[PDB]
Amino acid sequence: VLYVGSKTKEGVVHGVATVAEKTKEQVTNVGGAVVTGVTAVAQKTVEGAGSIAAATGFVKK
Amino acid sequence: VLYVGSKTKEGVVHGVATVAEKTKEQVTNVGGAVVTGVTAVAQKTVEGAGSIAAATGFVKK
Amino acid sequence: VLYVGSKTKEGVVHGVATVAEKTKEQVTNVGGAVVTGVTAVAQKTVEGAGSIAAATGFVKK
Amino acid sequence: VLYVGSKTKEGVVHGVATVAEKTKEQVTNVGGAVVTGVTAVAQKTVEGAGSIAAATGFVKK
Amino acid sequence: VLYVGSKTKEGVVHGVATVAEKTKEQVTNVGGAVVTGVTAVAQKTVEGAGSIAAATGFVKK
Amino acid sequence: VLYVGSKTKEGVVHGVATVAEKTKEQVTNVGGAVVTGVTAVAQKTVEGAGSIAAATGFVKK
Ligand SMILES: CNc1ccc(-c2nc3ccc(O)cc3s2)cc1
Ligand SMILES: CNc1ccc(-c2nc3ccc(O)cc3s2)cc1
Repeated sequence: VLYVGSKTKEGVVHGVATVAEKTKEQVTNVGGAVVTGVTAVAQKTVEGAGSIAAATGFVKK
Repeated sequence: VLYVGSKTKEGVVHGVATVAEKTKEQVTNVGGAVVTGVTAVAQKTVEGAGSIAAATGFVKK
Repeated sequence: VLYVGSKTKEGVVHGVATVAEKTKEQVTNVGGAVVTGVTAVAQKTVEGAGSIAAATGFVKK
Repeated sequence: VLYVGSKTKEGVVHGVATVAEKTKEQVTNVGGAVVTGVTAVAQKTVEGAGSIAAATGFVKK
Repeated sequence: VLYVGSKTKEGVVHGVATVAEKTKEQVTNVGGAVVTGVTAVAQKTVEGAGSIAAATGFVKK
Repeated sequence: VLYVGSKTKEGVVHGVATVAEKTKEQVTNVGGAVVTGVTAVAQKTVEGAGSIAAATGFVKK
């Protein structure tokens, strides 16, 4: 009943240096799902299902 | 009943330096889902399902 | 009953330097969904489903 | 007698991403020379003495 | 007599990502020479003495 | 007499990622020479004395 947050950090990314020399990149998706190339990403959920880089499947019923 | 937030951080990205030399990039999607190239992204949800870079599937019923 | 926020940050992006030298970029979508090239994006939801870069599927019923 | 330059590069800087978060910077020079903070600099000399960031001395005769 | 340069590179810097989080920087020079903080610098000399970041001395005669 | 350079590289720096978290930096020079903090530097000399980060001495005569 006296919660005290201070200087806290949650789902935090900082201080990222990145060099990506690539002569070629290619995704050839044929009918499917694909996720590629996530970098320096931060989420924070409450009462929820939190996905960052999901390759979810073809739901059939 | 005396919640105190201070200097808190949640779903936070900061201080990102990025160099991307690429002679070619290509996504050849044929009928499918694709997500590519997410960088320095921040979310924060409450009472919700939070996805960042999802490749969700073809819902069929 | 005495909530106190101060200097808080939520879904925040700051201090991003980005160089992207690319001789060619190409998305050849044929009938599908595609999301590409998200950079320095910030969201904040309450009582809602928050997606950032979703490749959602062809809902059929 | 048939010199051929092509796509050459000399004294060249390119593709530099830089983030500099600093809460304080200070140079307190008292009577002296100082050089600070050179970034992404390019020179090219011919028949000459080329200095980039020199702290040269008090010439006395 | 048939010199052929092609795609050559000389004194070249490229593709540098740098993050510098510093709570304090300070140079307290008292009567002397100082050089600090050179980053991503490129020179090219011909028939000359080339210095990049010299701390040269007090010439006396 | 048929010199052929091609795709050569000389005094070349490339593809450098650097993160420098420092709570304090300080140079307290009292009457002397100092060189500090050289990063990603490239030189190329011909018929000359080439110094990069010299701490040269007090020439007296
Ligand atoms: C399950 N994760 C979760 C996170 C956070 C919470 C709550 N945060 C607050 C803030 C103020 C207030 O008057 C009521 C509430 S309830 C509840 C659940
Ligand atoms: C000692 N380092 C050195 C480097 C280079 C050279 C020369 N480069 C060229 C280019 C063209 C030309 O007609 C004459 C010359 S001489 C000489 C000496």
